[PDB]
Amino acid sequence: PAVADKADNAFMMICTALVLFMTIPGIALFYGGLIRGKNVLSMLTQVTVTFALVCILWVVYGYSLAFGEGNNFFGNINWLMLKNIELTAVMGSIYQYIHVAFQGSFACITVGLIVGALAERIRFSAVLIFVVVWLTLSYIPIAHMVWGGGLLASHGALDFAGGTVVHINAAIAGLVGAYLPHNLPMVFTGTAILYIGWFGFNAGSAGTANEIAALAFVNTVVATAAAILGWIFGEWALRGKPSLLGACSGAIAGLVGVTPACGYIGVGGALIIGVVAGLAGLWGVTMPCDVFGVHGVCGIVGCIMTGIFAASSLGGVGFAEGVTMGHQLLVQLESIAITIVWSGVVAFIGYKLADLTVGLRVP
Amino acid sequence: PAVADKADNAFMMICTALVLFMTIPGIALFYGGLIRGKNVLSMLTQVTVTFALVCILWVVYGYSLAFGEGNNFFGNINWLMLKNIELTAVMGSIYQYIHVAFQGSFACITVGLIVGALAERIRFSAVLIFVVVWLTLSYIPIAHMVWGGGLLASHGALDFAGGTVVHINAAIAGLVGAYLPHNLPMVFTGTAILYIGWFGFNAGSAGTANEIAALAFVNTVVATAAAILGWIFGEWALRGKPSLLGACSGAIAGLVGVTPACGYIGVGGALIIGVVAGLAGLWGVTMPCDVFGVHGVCGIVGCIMTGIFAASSLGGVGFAEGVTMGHQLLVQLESIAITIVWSGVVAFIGYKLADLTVGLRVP
Amino acid sequence: PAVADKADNAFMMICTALVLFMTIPGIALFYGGLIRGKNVLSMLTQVTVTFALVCILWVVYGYSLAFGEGNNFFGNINWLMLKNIELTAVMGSIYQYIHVAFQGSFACITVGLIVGALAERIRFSAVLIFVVVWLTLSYIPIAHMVWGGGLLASHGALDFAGGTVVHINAAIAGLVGAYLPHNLPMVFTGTAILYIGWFGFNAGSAGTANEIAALAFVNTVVATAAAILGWIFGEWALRGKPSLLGACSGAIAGLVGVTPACGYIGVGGALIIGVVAGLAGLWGVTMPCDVFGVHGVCGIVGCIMTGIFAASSLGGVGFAEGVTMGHQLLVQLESIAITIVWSGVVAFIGYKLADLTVGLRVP
Repeated sequence: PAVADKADNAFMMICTALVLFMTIPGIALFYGGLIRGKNVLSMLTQVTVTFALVCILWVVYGYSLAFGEGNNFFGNINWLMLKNIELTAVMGSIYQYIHVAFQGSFACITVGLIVGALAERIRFSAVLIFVVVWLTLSYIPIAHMVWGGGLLASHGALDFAGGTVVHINAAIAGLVGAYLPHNLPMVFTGTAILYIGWFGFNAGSAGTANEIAALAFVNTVVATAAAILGWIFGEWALRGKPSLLGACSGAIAGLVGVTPACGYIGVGGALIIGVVAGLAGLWGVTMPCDVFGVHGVCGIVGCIMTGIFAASSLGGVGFAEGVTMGHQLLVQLESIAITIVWSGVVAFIGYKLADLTVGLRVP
Repeated sequence: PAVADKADNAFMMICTALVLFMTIPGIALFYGGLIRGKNVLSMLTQVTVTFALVCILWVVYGYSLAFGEGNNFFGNINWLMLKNIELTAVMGSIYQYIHVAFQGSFACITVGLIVGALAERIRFSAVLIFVVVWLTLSYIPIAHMVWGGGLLASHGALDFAGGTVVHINAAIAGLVGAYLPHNLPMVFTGTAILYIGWFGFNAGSAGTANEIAALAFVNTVVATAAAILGWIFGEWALRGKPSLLGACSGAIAGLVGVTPACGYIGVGGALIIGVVAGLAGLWGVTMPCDVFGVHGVCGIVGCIMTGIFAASSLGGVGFAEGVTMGHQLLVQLESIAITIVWSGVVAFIGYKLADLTVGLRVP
Repeated sequence: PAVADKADNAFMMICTALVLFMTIPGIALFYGGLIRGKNVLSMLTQVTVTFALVCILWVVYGYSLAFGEGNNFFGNINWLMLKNIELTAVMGSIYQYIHVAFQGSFACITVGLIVGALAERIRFSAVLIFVVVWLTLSYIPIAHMVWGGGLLASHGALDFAGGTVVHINAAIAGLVGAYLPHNLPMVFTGTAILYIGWFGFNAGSAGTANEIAALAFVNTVVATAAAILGWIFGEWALRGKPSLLGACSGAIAGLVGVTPACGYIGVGGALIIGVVAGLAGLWGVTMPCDVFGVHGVCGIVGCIMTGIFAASSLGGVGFAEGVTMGHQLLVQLESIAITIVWSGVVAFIGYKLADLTVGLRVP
């Protein structure tokens, strides 16, 4: 019977603290320097309070519905308040309680990405309602489908750290919301914290301190760097000079782009994904609320590119047995489509429910 | 003969860096955004210099007097400058040098909590004198009594990470001192850093990356979140709206409240402790220098509640053999009382000694 | 055949994230609060973009030329884009991919130290050219000589974490460059981040979570603290009062001074090195661009003092067999001299090449 490895326990608990650091204060500071000064305090309050709400919903029923055994779309309710999970229960090579915390940290950053961007224009009570609906009906089922043995995973979708679950999912929610910089040193500080916490996000997704964690770690350094250069070169070409916001945006583009691919590609693939993601991101914001321009566009680019660069011939870990690059590409596309529609429909429902109960537009 | 486990060494060294992060720059930034602008530089200087002083006193004789074998109140002087501690000496499952650093990091945050709050009104030289007296005669004996096999531990007091040693101890010292916000984004940043470093503080108190570290980790996420919501709801009820300072204060209330309990309670207990701590904290600051309103009140609440929620029937790890909830509650109360009086008497002595030598009131 | 230890993998990946944190955003924030307000954005852009460039040059050929087997001055080109390094290859007790990332993080901070200081006065394109020349012809050969089995290591030079490779190397480059505070809370924040990341820098240099990592960890806490006090006392004596910039400068002086010595000396030696480094640093800045006043002076002091305090009789780990303190001192001096000249000559070449291609002085 499975025994926890202390080295993996240690690594995963530290990785969880790093992911929590991405929201508190990472994302808050990032949006904080971008949005209008008069809306900063309110946004920081919303991100903090909704972060708390997510942590609680996660432990009450979130983890159970996302990672319990159920069907292709959701888990079960046998782990309410983590009941029936023995303190010494092991999941993979770490204590299950660590997996609960690590996974909860991902739900938090996903919600932070949406709330930080929409805080300016949405009523507080309407954001709490939306978070509850969307975490429950979109984040949870998609996490289950992708990482909880659901539909997408059962079809062999490759998404190491959340191009779909986190990025495209939050990007679409923010976009439906939108449809319905005074402090650049602060934006830089938030970007830097997002970057450092992201090593916990990407490398921790291996669930162990092995060679895959090491690969994902190096690929994160490489893709982020390649994207910064890619964005900056494009900015210099289109605008005549680079800018700090451009440099920070490029870093996020590469981080988002490498998210689904990091544990599956070679360093060469990471370099190519980073450059393409940096340029696509720039193209994106050209054609806050760039809660798609970057996260959506780069998330899609990253997910598609994972279906290419995971190939052995291109330095990746290799596709599963009996899977050609063509089949994998098709599965990546179907996963992106399902995520976009699922999140969009649920977000619409969430916003509409808030709008019908308390009103969306801030009074 | 005991052998160090590298996984535990790794976890404990990273946890120590996280605790050091709580002071430098966590607490400094927290008070920095709260106190008057004209006093910020001076306060940051005092926190930095006194942090250095504590690190040195700790290695010179602090660790030895707190953790050496002595009597019920203090250790010994056989570990001056860590003499007689072989580099390869193991304490528990890690190298003793790691335990020296981890424990020293706790002395630093405790002193940071007091200095950051009083810097505005106290003379520099008077704070150095006070720190020396209080670290030596209050922090050290209380650490010894609680974690160094002294009086309180010998009576079975439950205090996982320092409700008494750190929180009530610093709260009372700050209060005796008091008796004798221009930058809210900065307060938020300090709160966020305190939060992230606190995982090292609470989970590292297990001394190993096991299921107790995992439990303390999850309980920290849960209590902090429950307290944020608790404080915010109370604020909305009493004041009509939440505020950023309220959200940050709630987070600290839950973090302080869960400190003594984190490695002993179940997640349900963490949720209850967090809510009660958030509300008590709000009540507290209602009826800087809230270096009691929160740390004192929440520290007492947390310590008392540890005597309840540690029970097996309430999802805790269970009280020691032959100990009823009633007996445990009595021991918690006696530990709180002893800490309050011990710190108060020593703080009085420290402040008076400074006042008689250089004068307390800043010139 | 060598097997990776997961505890060491975990420790080294977290230590690498901590070193990356030193540059992004550590050094950027430090210089950010020091330089003129009108130059902050541009400097943050330069540090971010050059950080990206270093990460890419490192993976493309940097790691191979620095750590591949070659001659006394450089490695080889058999590891271009990390080709021929099996994902499961082990170096020491960790996966080689982790060593690539850890070592790359050191190249980044070294370049960050120079760029952050010179950004104000140097043209963007000229800094990119200089970085490429200097990383390639100075950082790489010196890293190889000291940590890649080259000339200095072959002569028994003691430099645990980079007094020569990082500190004196960057100090001289910045000085040749120079030859050719509006936000003190921000300087403090950057200092604090540099401090916390420095535990990854120093303790991670052991390459494993053992007693040497533990020793280096404690020595870092002690030297930093001793230097803060040393600088502050000197400042109080010369200037009548301490200052925040003085406190922060002292911390960096001790951190730099203990860099080459941390894994070789006893705590007493760390205390002595910290005090001497704090005072020397103060003397230094007395007789930004203090990219020598502190890093150069303290780096030299630290390197010389490592040749003294590594001795068993003074509490150190002991010199290698057949090596007297006299011989060691001579080797330390020769290593310092070689680094100063090598970096100076290459920096001159780098700046001149930029000056002849695009012009150095910002337009």
